[PDB]
Amino acid sequence: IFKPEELRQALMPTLEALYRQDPESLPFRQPVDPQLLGIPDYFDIVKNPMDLSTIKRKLDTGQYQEPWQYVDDVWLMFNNAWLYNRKTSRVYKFCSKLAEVFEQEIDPVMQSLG
Ligand SMILES: CC(=O)Nc1cc(NC(=O)c2ccco2)cc(C(=O)Nc2cccc3nnc(C)cc23)c1
Repeated sequence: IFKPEELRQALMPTLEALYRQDPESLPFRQPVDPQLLGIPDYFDIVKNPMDLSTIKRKLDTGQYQEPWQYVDDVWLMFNNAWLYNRKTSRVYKFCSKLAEVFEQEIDPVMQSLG
Protein backbone atom coordinates (compact mmCIF):
# COMPACT_ATOMS: atom_id res chain seq x y z
CA ILE A 1 0.00 0.00 0.00
CA PHE A 2 3.12 2.18 0.47
CA LYS A 3 5.20 2.88 -2.63
CA PRO A 4 8.79 2.18 -1.49
CA GLU A 5 10.14 5.39 -3.04
CA GLU A 6 7.40 7.52 -1.45
CA LEU A 7 7.99 5.87 1.94
CA ARG A 8 11.73 6.39 1.52
CA GLN A 9 11.40 10.08 0.63
CA ALA A 10 8.88 10.61 3.46
CA LEU A 11 10.96 8.94 6.19
CA MET A 12 14.53 9.77 5.12
CA PRO A 13 14.42 13.37 6.42
CA THR A 14 13.75 12.04 9.93
CA LEU A 15 16.80 9.76 9.71
CA GLU A 16 18.97 12.58 8.34
CA ALA A 17 17.80 14.71 11.29
CA LEU A 18 19.38 12.20 13.68
CA TYR A 19 22.64 12.03 11.70
CA ARG A 20 22.76 15.83 11.82
CA GLN A 21 22.86 15.84 15.64
CA ASP A 22 26.49 16.42 16.54
CA PRO A 23 28.01 15.16 18.82
CA GLU A 24 24.92 13.25 19.94
CA SER A 25 24.67 10.93 16.92
CA LEU A 26 28.38 10.03 16.89
CA PRO A 27 27.90 6.89 19.09
CA PHE A 28 25.01 5.77 16.85
CA ARG A 29 26.35 6.18 13.30
CA GLN A 30 27.89 2.69 13.15
CA PRO A 31 27.16 -0.62 14.88
CA VAL A 32 28.55 -0.83 18.41
CA ASP A 33 31.91 -2.60 18.28
CA PRO A 34 32.33 -3.96 21.85
CA GLN A 35 35.97 -4.90 21.21
CA LEU A 36 36.94 -1.40 20.07
CA LEU A 37 34.92 0.17 22.90
CA GLY A 38 36.04 -2.06 25.78
CA ILE A 39 32.53 -3.20 26.65
CA PRO A 40 32.79 -6.98 26.15
CA ASP A 41 29.45 -7.66 27.86
CA TYR A 42 27.52 -5.48 25.37
CA PHE A 43 26.17 -8.31 23.20
CA ASP A 44 25.18 -10.31 26.29
CA ILE A 45 22.90 -7.45 27.32
CA VAL A 46 21.86 -6.24 23.84
CA LYS A 47 20.42 -9.16 21.89
CA ASN A 48 19.26 -7.17 18.80
CA PRO A 49 21.77 -4.40 18.07
CA MET A 50 20.61 -1.57 15.84
CA ASP A 51 22.19 1.63 14.61
CA LEU A 52 21.76 4.48 12.15
CA SER A 53 23.79 2.76 9.41
CA THR A 54 21.59 -0.38 9.58
CA ILE A 55 18.37 1.64 9.51
CA LYS A 56 19.65 3.62 6.51
CA ARG A 57 20.48 0.44 4.58
CA LYS A 58 17.00 -0.93 5.28
CA LEU A 59 15.30 2.36 4.36
CA ASP A 60 17.44 2.71 1.22
CA THR A 61 16.77 -0.84 -0.03
CA GLY A 62 13.02 -1.16 0.62
CA GLN A 63 13.27 -3.41 3.67
CA TYR A 64 10.52 -1.40 5.44
CA GLN A 65 7.12 -2.14 3.93
CA GLU A 66 5.24 -0.12 6.60
CA PRO A 67 6.27 3.11 8.38
CA TRP A 68 5.89 1.47 11.79
CA GLN A 69 8.69 -0.96 10.91
CA TYR A 70 11.07 1.96 10.40
CA VAL A 71 9.94 3.52 13.66
CA ASP A 72 10.36 0.22 15.54
CA ASP A 73 14.00 -0.04 14.44
CA VAL A 74 14.65 3.56 15.51
CA TRP A 75 13.24 2.82 18.96
CA LEU A 76 15.14 -0.47 19.12
CA MET A 77 18.34 1.58 18.77
CA PHE A 78 17.21 3.95 21.53
CA ASN A 79 16.08 1.17 23.88
CA ASN A 80 19.40 -0.71 23.48
CA ALA A 81 21.28 2.44 24.47
CA TRP A 82 19.06 3.22 27.46
CA LEU A 83 19.27 -0.43 28.52
CA TYR A 84 23.05 -0.83 28.36
CA ASN A 85 24.26 2.59 29.62
CA ARG A 86 23.89 4.26 33.04
CA LYS A 87 21.36 7.09 33.20
CA THR A 88 24.17 9.57 33.95
CA SER A 89 26.43 8.42 31.08
CA ARG A 90 27.31 10.24 27.85
CA VAL A 91 25.63 7.67 25.62
CA TYR A 92 22.44 7.61 27.70
CA LYS A 93 22.24 11.42 27.53
CA PHE A 94 22.95 11.53 23.82
CA CYS A 95 20.25 8.88 23.34
CA SER A 96 17.57 10.98 25.06
CA LYS A 97 18.57 13.98 22.93
CA LEU A 98 18.17 11.93 19.75
CA ALA A 99 14.85 10.52 20.93
CA GLU A 100 13.68 14.10 21.48
CA VAL A 101 14.65 15.10 17.97
CA PHE A 102 13.11 11.93 16.52
CA GLU A 103 9.76 12.29 18.30
CA GLN A 104 9.37 15.91 17.14
CA GLU A 105 10.08 15.02 13.50
CA ILE A 106 8.29 11.71 13.10
CA ASP A 107 4.79 12.59 14.36
CA PRO A 108 3.92 15.01 11.52
CA VAL A 109 5.37 12.53 9.01
CA MET A 110 3.32 9.64 10.44
CA GLN A 111 0.26 11.91 10.33
CA SER A 112 0.95 12.63 6.64
CA LEU A 113 1.18 8.85 6.05
CA GLY A 114 -0.87 5.83 7.13
C1 LIG B 1 32.84 3.76 18.24
C2 LIG B 1 32.54 4.79 17.14
O1 LIG B 1 32.69 4.49 15.99
N1 LIG B 1 32.03 6.11 17.46
C3 LIG B 1 31.80 6.67 18.80
C4 LIG B 1 32.07 8.02 18.92
C5 LIG B 1 31.88 8.68 20.13
N2 LIG B 1 32.20 10.08 20.20
C6 LIG B 1 31.44 10.99 21.04
O2 LIG B 1 30.51 10.64 21.69
C7 LIG B 1 31.93 12.43 21.04
C8 LIG B 1 33.13 12.83 20.49
C9 LIG B 1 33.24 14.20 20.70
C10 LIG B 1 32.08 14.61 21.37
O3 LIG B 1 31.32 13.51 21.58
C11 LIG B 1 31.44 7.97 21.26
C12 LIG B 1 31.18 6.60 21.12
C13 LIG B 1 30.67 5.81 22.34
O4 LIG B 1 30.77 6.27 23.42
N3 LIG B 1 30.09 4.51 22.07
C14 LIG B 1 29.54 3.70 23.18
C15 LIG B 1 30.34 3.41 24.29
C16 LIG B 1 29.79 2.64 25.34
C17 LIG B 1 28.48 2.16 25.26
C18 LIG B 1 27.67 2.46 24.13
N4 LIG B 1 26.39 1.95 24.11
N5 LIG B 1 25.59 2.22 23.03
C19 LIG B 1 26.03 2.97 22.01
C20 LIG B 1 25.05 3.22 20.86
C21 LIG B 1 27.33 3.48 21.99
C22 LIG B 1 28.19 3.21 23.09
C23 LIG B 1 31.33 5.95 19.91
